[PDB]
Amino acid sequence: PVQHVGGTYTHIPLSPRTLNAWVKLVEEKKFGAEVVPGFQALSEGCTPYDINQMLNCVGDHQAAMQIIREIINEEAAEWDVQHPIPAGPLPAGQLREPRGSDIAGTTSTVEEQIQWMFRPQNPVPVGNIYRRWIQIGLQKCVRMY
Amino acid sequence: PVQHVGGTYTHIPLSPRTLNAWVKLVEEKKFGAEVVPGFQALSEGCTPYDINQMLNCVGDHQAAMQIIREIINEEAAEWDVQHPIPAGPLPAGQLREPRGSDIAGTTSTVEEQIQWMFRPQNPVPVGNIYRRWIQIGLQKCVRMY
Repeated sequence: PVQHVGGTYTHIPLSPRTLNAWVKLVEEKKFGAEVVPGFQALSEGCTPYDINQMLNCVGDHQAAMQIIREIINEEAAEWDVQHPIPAGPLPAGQLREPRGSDIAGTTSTVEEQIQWMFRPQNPVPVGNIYRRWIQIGLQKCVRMY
Repeated sequence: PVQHVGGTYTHIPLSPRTLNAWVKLVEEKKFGAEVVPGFQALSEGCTPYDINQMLNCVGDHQAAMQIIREIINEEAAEWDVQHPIPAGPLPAGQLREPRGSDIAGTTSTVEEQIQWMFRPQNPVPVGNIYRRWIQIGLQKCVRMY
């Protein structure tokens, strides 16, 4: 999550209580139907950095990471297909529009993620887009497990 | 739940995201299959006070609340019958053994609940015994809804 203190938006991590709650939620029936709303509530206000921490937390469930990974690449490829990258201009020292991999938090830092989410000039809610990609992945975990 | 810092055992509330997760879980299929797994998992480590915080969140489902009330009542009564307590509640100074409603958090404080759970000479798992009564209620709500 993110918090504003003196014209400065800053990262605050998910508390251990919450990460711990999510792990429990997941291990309870092993991707039971409950993980989907559970995840939507526990990831409210999150940056991609924070969602990747949530997933790292259950990473010993390799079979679900793989289902989730597959959809992330599926949705990130689609994203790139629907967000070309325009032929400049873009000024050295100025932050790129995000690609499907910046949204997933693979090629971007938490700080860049906060800059897209809260910039006044067409923010891009990268954390909320990513959550949509994970949800679909979670829904598949539930149907294939 | 309970944090152990400084040889003194202290209440740590459920994180707000945990509580919202509970609600989403409940309101997802209106007391659907998930609430029981969801309950078990998110209620881990709680005092009855916390279990009651969870319940106050979904308090506007009076119908399920009522089903839960019957159960707590059935169970709190059999607790009292199976722990006679002699004529006539003397008492003393040292904290009373829990009655059916100290377990339900009605006639007790979190400090008192933490006191039963952690005292070294015969602890009493009040949070968990109470979890057990809320699951039977929830199991009933799923059957009844």
